[PDB]
Amino acid sequence: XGFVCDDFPKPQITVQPETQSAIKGSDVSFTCSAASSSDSPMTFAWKKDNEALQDAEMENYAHLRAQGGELMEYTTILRLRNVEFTSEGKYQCVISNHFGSSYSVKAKLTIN
Amino acid sequence: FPKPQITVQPETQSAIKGSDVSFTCSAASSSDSPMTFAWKKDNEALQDAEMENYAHLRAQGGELMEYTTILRLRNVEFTSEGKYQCVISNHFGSSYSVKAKLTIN
Ligand SMILES: [Cl-]
Ligand SMILES: [Cl-]
Ligand SMILES: [Cl-]
Ligand SMILES: [Cl-]
Repeated sequence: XGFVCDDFPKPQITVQPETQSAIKGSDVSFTCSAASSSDSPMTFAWKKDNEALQDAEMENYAHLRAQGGELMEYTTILRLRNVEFTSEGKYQCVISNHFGSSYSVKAKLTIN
Repeated sequence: FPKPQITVQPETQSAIKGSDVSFTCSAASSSDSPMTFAWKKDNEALQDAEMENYAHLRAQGGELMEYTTILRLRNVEFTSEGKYQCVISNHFGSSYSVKAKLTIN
């Protein structure tokens, strides 16, 4: 889709999470942004090594009808605090609404 | 946000020889400034590319400019295979889409 028919309701990832390194005990954040032409309930999920992070601390943002236009902008920030060697793995963001789910690139986290 | 912000990325596709193929890319700007839409194949400019460019200025009476560029490829040849990229720009800056691969069978 696009703006011609204002038909991109599925989330469109615009910012990918990035592969990072962190020291044990530090705080780590992963960010993923998306856009949509639909104002529909959104769901933000994060996974580590193909498994859901059920009690993940998140900071989710929705800018609906930005500047009075027809665009929706979203950002989800995964917050990892006091990271352990067990925090190491491939992190992935899943952004979805009832039109579809969009899967981010897998961002590797290395813990030293 | 005067520089264009890509909202829809072109998608990797497969097509049969002799068919028609289209790539689409959308962007938004808070600035109603002259817009340029360009498409490249394997980092090389497509100077005579057939395009359908759309500008929805002050959409719904708001202050947002919305744009879509459609690259049109007709009667694709095996030479049409490669990584396609969209560059959307105004005098504030250029935004580069992801590279979308086209496979020709
Ligand atoms: Cl990140
Ligand atoms: Cl496309
Ligand atoms: Cl290339
Ligand atoms: Cl710059």
